Amino acid sequence: APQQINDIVHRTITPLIEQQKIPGMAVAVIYQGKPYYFTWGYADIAKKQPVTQQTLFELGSVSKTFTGVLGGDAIARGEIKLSDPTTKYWPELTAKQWNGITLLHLATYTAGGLPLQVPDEVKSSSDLLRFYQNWQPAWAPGTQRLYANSSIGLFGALAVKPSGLSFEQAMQTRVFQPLKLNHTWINVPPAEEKNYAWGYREGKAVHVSPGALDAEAYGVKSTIEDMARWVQSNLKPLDINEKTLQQGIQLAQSRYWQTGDMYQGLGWEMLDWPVNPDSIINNKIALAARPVKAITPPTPAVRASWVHKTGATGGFGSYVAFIPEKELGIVMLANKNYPNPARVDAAWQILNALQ
Repeated sequence: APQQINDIVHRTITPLIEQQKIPGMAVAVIYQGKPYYFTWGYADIAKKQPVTQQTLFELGSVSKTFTGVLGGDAIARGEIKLSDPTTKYWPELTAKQWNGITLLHLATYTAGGLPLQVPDEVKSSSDLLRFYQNWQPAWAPGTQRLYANSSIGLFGALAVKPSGLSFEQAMQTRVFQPLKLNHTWINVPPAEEKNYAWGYREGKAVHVSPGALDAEAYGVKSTIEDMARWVQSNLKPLDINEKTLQQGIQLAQSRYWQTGDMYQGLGWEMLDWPVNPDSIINNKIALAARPVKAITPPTPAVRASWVHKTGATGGFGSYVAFIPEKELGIVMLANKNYPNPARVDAAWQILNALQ
């Protein structure tokens, strides 16, 4: 890397690793449309396997950015509309609380208080129907935002219904393959297991457990190289040859709702750039319910934004942020779930220095 990039990254990340006791970390900086990679420590402590540019990390809730873009691509294809009732794609969802709940509400966590987690007891398609049928909203649709796997997860599942494809096949064919993300997986193949980092929770090696709507909400594993490519694709969607994918990326960075200084996209969240970390900061909170104002109609992707998404699984902590107007971005992947504020601080320190 240019020494400036080398220096800010190492001087920021080394102390972070030390203070958070992170076993293994990979970082990519995207600078004027080129990636620079950095790696530290261990993918597998017991087997002494180092983190490399090929190591797979669990993305946790950064997976939702892929779901949002896949949804955008389905909109661009004319397969679904965000204004469509949920019941259009799930006619068995007959309970009257669903009247007025649209795909937009599911995608943006504004359906009226869908829970953070789909319960463990929910496995089958029958169990899932019963869960959503029995759910009672605290609020009218489109009044409050409550971050929820059960919300964008259902959006993901319904968005692919018209295609006839499984969610995984849709994601592979319509997003991973066109973008050449050849080492990004919803299910890690046996051939790739050599590269799959262990996550660490209280010193114990752990991988994410299967769950209902996992693929849609938190199911992606990827390398630092592919995630750099994902950030490039989201920085510069006009470089993408596939027309509906190009439009889908754009739709996912549209601003649909505002709360405080933040705007909700599809998966992606955005603030106006410039911004300081304390406002970006503003999972220690298990549940934060926030009133939202509708942006009517949605503002197309603003180039002067800090666009970002935090992710966690039991054993992993990921962070991605980019600023389109500066052609600048960062991906931080770690095999420990360490505090979100420390991620934003480090990312901002790096990006502010290169900006």
